[PDB]
Amino acid sequence: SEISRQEFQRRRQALVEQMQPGSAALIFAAPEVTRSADSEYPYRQNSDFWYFTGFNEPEAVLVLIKSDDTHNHSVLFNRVRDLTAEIWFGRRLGQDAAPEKLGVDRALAFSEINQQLYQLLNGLDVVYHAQGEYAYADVIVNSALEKLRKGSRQNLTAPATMIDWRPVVHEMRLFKSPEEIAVLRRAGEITAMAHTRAMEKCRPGMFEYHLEGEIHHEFNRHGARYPSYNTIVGSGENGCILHYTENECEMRDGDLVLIDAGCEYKGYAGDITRTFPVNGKFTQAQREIYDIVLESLETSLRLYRPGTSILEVTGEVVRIMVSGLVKLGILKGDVDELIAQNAHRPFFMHGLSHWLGLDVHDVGVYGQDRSRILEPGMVLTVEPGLYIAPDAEVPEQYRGIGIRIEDDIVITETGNENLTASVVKKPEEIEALMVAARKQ
Amino acid sequence: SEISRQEFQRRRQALVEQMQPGSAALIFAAPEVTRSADSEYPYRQNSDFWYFTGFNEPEAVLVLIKSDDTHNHSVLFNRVRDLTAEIWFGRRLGQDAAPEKLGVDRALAFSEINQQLYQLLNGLDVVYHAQGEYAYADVIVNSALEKLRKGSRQNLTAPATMIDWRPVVHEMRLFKSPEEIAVLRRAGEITAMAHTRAMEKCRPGMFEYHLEGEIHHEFNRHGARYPSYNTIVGSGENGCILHYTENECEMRDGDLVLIDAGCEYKGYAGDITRTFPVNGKFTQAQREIYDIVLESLETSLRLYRPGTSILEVTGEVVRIMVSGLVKLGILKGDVDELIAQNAHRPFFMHGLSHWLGLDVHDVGVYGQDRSRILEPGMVLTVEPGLYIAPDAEVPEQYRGIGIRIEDDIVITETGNENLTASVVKKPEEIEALMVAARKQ
Amino acid sequence: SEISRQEFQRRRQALVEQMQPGSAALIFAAPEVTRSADSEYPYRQNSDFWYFTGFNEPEAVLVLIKSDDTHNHSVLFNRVRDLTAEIWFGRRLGQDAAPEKLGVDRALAFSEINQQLYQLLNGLDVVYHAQGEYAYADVIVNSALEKLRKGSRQNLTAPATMIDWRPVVHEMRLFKSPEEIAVLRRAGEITAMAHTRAMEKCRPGMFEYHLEGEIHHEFNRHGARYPSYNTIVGSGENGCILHYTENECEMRDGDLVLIDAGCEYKGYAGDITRTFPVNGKFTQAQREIYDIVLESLETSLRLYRPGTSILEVTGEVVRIMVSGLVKLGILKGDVDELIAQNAHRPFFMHGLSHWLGLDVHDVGVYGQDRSRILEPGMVLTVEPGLYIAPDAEVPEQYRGIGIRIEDDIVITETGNENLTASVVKKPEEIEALMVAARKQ
Amino acid sequence: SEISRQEFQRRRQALVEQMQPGSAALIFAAPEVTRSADSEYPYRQNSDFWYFTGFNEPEAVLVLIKSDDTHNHSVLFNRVRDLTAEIWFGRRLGQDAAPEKLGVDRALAFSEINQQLYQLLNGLDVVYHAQGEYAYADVIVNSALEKLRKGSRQNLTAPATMIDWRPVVHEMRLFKSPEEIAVLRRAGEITAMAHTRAMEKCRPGMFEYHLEGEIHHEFNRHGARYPSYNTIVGSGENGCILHYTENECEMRDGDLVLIDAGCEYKGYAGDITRTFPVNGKFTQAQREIYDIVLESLETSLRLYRPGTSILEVTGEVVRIMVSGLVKLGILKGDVDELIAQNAHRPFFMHGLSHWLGLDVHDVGVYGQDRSRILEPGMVLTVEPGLYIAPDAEVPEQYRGIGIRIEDDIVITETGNENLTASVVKKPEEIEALMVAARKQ
Ligand SMILES: CC(C)C[C@H](N)C(=O)O
Ligand SMILES: CC(C)C[C@H](N)C(=O)O
Ligand SMILES: CC(C)C[C@H](N)C(=O)O
Ligand SMILES: CC(C)C[C@H](N)C(=O)O
Ligand SMILES: [Mg+2]
Ligand SMILES: [Mg+2]
Ligand SMILES: [Mg+2]
Ligand SMILES: [Mg+2]
Ligand SMILES: [Zn+2]
Ligand SMILES: [Zn+2]
Ligand SMILES: [Zn+2]
Ligand SMILES: [Zn+2]
Ligand SMILES: [Zn+2]
Ligand SMILES: [Zn+2]
Ligand SMILES: [Zn+2]
Ligand SMILES: [Zn+2]
Ligand SMILES: [Zn+2]
Ligand SMILES: [Zn+2]
Ligand SMILES: [Zn+2]
Ligand SMILES: [Zn+2]
Ligand SMILES: [Zn+2]
Ligand SMILES: [Zn+2]
Ligand SMILES: [Zn+2]
Ligand SMILES: [Zn+2]
Repeated sequence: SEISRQEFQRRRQALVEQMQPGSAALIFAAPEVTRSADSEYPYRQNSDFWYFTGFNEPEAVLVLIKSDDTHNHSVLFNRVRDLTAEIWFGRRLGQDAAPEKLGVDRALAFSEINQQLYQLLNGLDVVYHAQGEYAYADVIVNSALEKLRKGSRQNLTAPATMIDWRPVVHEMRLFKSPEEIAVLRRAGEITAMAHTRAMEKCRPGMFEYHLEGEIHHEFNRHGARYPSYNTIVGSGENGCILHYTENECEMRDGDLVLIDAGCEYKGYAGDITRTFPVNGKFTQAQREIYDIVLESLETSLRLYRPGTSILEVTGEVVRIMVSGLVKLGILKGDVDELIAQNAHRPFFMHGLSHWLGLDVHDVGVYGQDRSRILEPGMVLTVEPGLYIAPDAEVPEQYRGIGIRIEDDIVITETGNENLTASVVKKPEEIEALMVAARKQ
Repeated sequence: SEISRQEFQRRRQALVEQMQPGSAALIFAAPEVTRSADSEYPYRQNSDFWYFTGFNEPEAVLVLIKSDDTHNHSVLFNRVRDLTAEIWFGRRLGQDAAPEKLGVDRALAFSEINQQLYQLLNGLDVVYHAQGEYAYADVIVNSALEKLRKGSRQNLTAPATMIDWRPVVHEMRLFKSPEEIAVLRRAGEITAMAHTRAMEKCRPGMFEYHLEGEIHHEFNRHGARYPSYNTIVGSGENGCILHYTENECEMRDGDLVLIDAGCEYKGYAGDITRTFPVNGKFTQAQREIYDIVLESLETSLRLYRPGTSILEVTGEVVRIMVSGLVKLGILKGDVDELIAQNAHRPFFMHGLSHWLGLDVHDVGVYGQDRSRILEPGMVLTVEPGLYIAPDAEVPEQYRGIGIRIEDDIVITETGNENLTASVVKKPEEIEALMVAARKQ
Repeated sequence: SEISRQEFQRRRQALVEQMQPGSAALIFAAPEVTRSADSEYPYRQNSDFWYFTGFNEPEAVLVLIKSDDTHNHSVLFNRVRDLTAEIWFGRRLGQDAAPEKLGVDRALAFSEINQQLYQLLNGLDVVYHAQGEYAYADVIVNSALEKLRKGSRQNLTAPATMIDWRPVVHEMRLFKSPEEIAVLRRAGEITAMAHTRAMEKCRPGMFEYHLEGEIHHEFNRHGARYPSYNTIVGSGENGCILHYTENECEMRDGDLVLIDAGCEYKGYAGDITRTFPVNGKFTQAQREIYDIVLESLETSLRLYRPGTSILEVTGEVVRIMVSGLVKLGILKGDVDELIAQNAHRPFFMHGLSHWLGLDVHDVGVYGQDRSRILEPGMVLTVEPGLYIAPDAEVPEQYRGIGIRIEDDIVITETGNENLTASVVKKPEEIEALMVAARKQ
Repeated sequence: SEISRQEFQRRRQALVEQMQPGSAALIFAAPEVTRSADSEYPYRQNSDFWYFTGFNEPEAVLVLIKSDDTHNHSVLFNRVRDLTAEIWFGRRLGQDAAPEKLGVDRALAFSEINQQLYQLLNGLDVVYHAQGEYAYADVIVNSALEKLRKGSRQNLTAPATMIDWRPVVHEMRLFKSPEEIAVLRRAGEITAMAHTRAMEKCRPGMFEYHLEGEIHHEFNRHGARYPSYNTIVGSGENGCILHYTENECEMRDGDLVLIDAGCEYKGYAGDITRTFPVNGKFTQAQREIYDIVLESLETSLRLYRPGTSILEVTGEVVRIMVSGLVKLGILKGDVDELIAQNAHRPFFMHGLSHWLGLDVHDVGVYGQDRSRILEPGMVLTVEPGLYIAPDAEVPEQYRGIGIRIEDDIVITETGNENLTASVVKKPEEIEALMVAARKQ
């Protein structure tokens, strides 16, 4: 699955549709990012820039100019072609090929942006710019506007109104098209295959990072070169750290291992968590906590649909959690009082769900306490967890248990589609998978 | 292999030894680095900060204060412990454990650095600071010095002399200790095992990124989680791009594939290039170019020793290259004239060797044209290559061939030790390796 | 004459009237400005900040918040009272007295602006801010908006629309109220008295700066402590430099002296130029050039009225100039051709008129080539000049003559009122004034 | 009196003398400074830049390069000549005339400083730069050093040592040459004449600013166009504010007026305070406080000499003050206890003396509590004062009295020379001066 040329074109037109007439929108590319000295991290394009272009180079700027309700055009600034630079660091699109390749009307050299940008903004009323996103972008934009402000004698006028396009653009990104959903569907399968493989490879005495290695290899073999976030492999007490990425410990028989890992496929994030026994067999104490987290997830998967919210479903999860913890003697008291006191918070201290897309924690307005009414096309995670600290004042057997189980879903007309159910989460199915792998 | 507590202590003392009395050296940690939105790249500590500490957290500053030739102390600024932040993002050393853990005299909270740093610099004559390395560091240091400058009435005085410690520290890093050499020796083995595996896995119809996946998995399984640089897998014409990292093409029977890849093991870079046939059998035209690059490497490995230089060995390589290219009809004319005209430069447009250490292109002064006399303990690469452009005006059979063969060496008392010879480079040995793997 | 409390209130309401509902306007005070080391120049408030407040302190910010068409309020941030700081540097209004003194609803400490400003902007749709005016203001505003942008979990939202208020506010300042006109009327009288005195004091052998001293003393004695711009006293060839402020030369019998000087009275600029003979008697050559400049001025004073423009009146001046210069043999050819070739430009290289108000070169849109149709309440200068370079290829007697004659006017319903005609400009009246003074 | 070409040359050589070999010193000019919109304050050159050049333009940089103990040269960067810019804003030295005019070896265009400065610093070991003095200077210097640091392949090397020259240069400025002393002697006379005139002009019902006007006129008529600091005219309770510059009040019969005012003559500051009765006759209560301040001054003038300090003389002043205040019942108790408790500090809350030169509060190290041993050539003020607050709990008659009497002195071989004694300070002489003037 991929995003078509036509889709990128549709998105640009959808942005232009919302823009005032006599305006320009400026969308800047991500800078290259140093890892150490002269070596740089693998390039990751700005998600919003990528959303409108599918162009994976730095030093680029998309300019969408709306003259009126029927008349608009696009200008790309991008790196010029350079034989020496390209022999050394890799091929560049350049200006000639860009209009056709990316469906823009005009392409200019990024090295001329200071000489040309003010001319494109001259006489407009409004400029859409994400102020503070990148310092290099702010310098370029402020410099253009100052030229215009101070160029009265040259008959130049700056637009007096600057609008942040991020709210508009993030609202667009919040609702996935069919093409985006097909891509996220594949990201979900790829990620699921990685998680299955980790379960099948796990043995006592392997290190946490070994499962990371298996996962990343599986991502790569399906064409997802990079993870969407730094992989989490927390065995034992490390499972109680939500974004544990050290992955440095020997995995011990008797411990659980929590894997939070997701591929990046055509820019889109998969995001799965599976927790399972290092030795392939859950203990009673492990099952007792796992079953609460699993019921929370399964109930949420049943409930999520148009017209509810993350807040409303979270309320049900809290009830399931508080009830289960009371039955185990981890909480003491009346269930409804304990709920009213948020007595679950020492053990479940994060949200049930986040938006998912070009960013793993995706853009889009949640509303107060994530109360926004869900509609079809929204994509989100469902990730209940219980994390009992090594030093929690609870029965000894539950201490140092961290369990999270996470699926990715898209809201549909009648409910939701689960993108990540091809990896098992029922404990008996986990155990069968691991037994079968140990034979073979 | 690892770097000991004692070694980090020795390095600090070696820096202090060279410092003026009545001075302080400020070594700042790398910032965290955004990959996209709220997600960050895997943390990579500043190499120089790491060199003196082995401490892998951001928001940290090592302060070495020399009062006189016998009297000095160390202060660390680092992140305070925070239960919520650590539950979320991971464990922190904190102040209590730091003196013992890292062998410093005193540890303070980074959040108090603006309140405390000027007090440590008050009344000193000299401050060693790497100005321009990081903007956050410059703000902190300039702010401290301004307080002192303007604090005459509070009996404060700023040091008037600021010295860049990078030349001193990079000169130290240029000469590897026995411990560092043992670590780089292991990085070389790990990297070699990855390259062998790539050769054994390569088949026509696999993508360039699949060999990347195999390599990264092999790095990871030996405890080297990350590469030291972005892996290069250039098959066909992509082999003519020196830092080709797109790795996006289907590998075709008949093409060569050039793999430049290195692990990062305890901070230290492995760095190997092997070029080989995708189908396991070199053609005549491929052998003809390969043999020139291989003779260049083998001759350089024989020559490199104390008392020569990269420049001097490069001169021999150029002769080998120009002679081979004339025999193939790629160059025409007198060998010595062609050498004097640098007629090899369209086909070999980079240096034979770079320093290797905590950075893959390591710090340390090369001298003009890399003429510095080599001494024992210097670690460097040997990487001749020939890159014939798809459109070069040469016999058709050589067009679009990129070949590089690279080993990592340490200069010894009598010559050099090759750290990467455990992966094959003789063409018949490459072919036997790939045949054996294809059976199975 | 002064500006009333009620007037400042009317201006604020007039700004609020034009603002969108659910918006705030931020108007920042001028910074203190170093002259050398720890000494600062006399404080000059930002003209726009002054326009809305009449408040003459630094570290202050006026915030006008419009909730809707009937509901708005004002918040001032200003310096807190401080006995030690005030004993040392002077009295401060503080917070208690400010509401009553300046007619604002609320006053807060400037030292708390970062803790309070984001709370005032929370949930608004629009912020009016003069971006780039002052760096300290930009830091404060950007910092407030980032808090809001990133404060989703604390139920904070930034206004997405930022509008430059300078066009709106400068359009207001372009039209003077009756109160402003009475103040500028007094500034014109004060400035005129200074110019008369300079003419009466001038003798050969006095320095250019001596007339500056006389002028500044006269400004001061009527309560205008500072000039509105740096005083120009160009005798001889120095009269050909438009903003000659060195004022360092001995004034020589036989030379003319050009004085461009204006007081600052209650913030408003007077702006007069008178050129006259150092020895009290114009030569023939001096009269010949002077009469052209004087006819230009007198004709412009007759012409300026509602419905014409600076451009249209300039056209008449150019004709008068080109004709006069042709009669003297300074220009050669057909008058209408010479006009079409702008042949006057080597001798008259500036505009006839600029807006006048809180700035000597006042704010307000001119239109292309100063073609804006004049309306009642506009205040402007009328300043024709002829400047014949020492090395101009013209008859010897005209070389090194610089003459400018400038009056300040307000456009009325039927024409204009001259604010500066109480100082003489007819040459015979100049000569009589100087003769009478010499007796003284 | 003036500073000779030879003197500026001597100063430069004296700086070069102290510089390390293989070094360059960079001394930058002051920026132009906005007063409001497009109008700028009268230009004031950086004191240190002026000290070495006598050059009064912005956008200039003096570069002194020391190759070794006998070999050095000077390069000036300055504004290029421009007919249009000079016709508009005034004449420029340019490059051709600069070597001869300012005694430098070479002059280059400031517009080429980024292309040329790094070439001048290439291969040096040390750069002397006043870091943080001006932001534009820091940008230029850091930019030059980064080019060198990163220009290894172009055989460029940055100096690794940066030294602040301000301590060295301010130590030089602390000791005035005979030429400087003659200039300050004239500044003292000019300032004295202004103060005498203010006393002679003062009448009840005149405003504080009227005396300011008289003073500034007198400065100007002797060729000192500007004051060295903003003039202080505090009548009544305004005399209790140390840097009262509002000068806005009507001067009332019965009140004292305190005038702190100084000219700037050839860059050098005069600095005098005289306090006197508005009506020409001191009351008993006024005399009682005045006599304490006058004895303090007269005793200090007797005491100041080589080998004492400001601290040591201040101790005597404190004794005189505490004793006088006890006799008046303003302080109660034992004199020596009151001294030990610093009981004078509510009434005398500033230092007796500051260095005087190119800045009114001149550069140079004071030592702890101004304990530095005085040597010949040091120039300083002597300014005791007593300031009794309107609300001080003291006998009613002393409330709201501010008195300061200040002279400027140079330390000589045997004592001091008073530069400002040509204006009267004995009360009977003040009264006679004012009576004589009233007849006017
Ligand atoms: C940043 C958030 C949108 C997601 C995060 N997992 C939370 O629940 O708090
Ligand atoms: C940056 C250099 C030290 C290394 C690079 N491979 C070259 O030879 O040019
Ligand atoms: C800056 C302008 C408004 C005024 C200037 N005197 C000119 O005519 O060019
Ligand atoms: C700034 C100081 C050197 C001078 C000031 N008058 C004081 O005595 O405190
Ligand atoms: Mg346990
Ligand atoms: Mg071929
Ligand atoms: Mg003449
Ligand atoms: Mg009284
Ligand atoms: Zn069009
Ligand atoms: Zn997360
Ligand atoms: Zn997850
Ligand atoms: Zn998630
Ligand atoms: Zn010690
Ligand atoms: Zn490389
Ligand atoms: Zn390599
Ligand atoms: Zn290499
Ligand atoms: Zn209200
Ligand atoms: Zn002007
Ligand atoms: Zn004027
Ligand atoms: Zn004017
Ligand atoms: Zn020389
Ligand atoms: Zn002072
Ligand atoms: Zn003074
Ligand atoms: Zn003083």
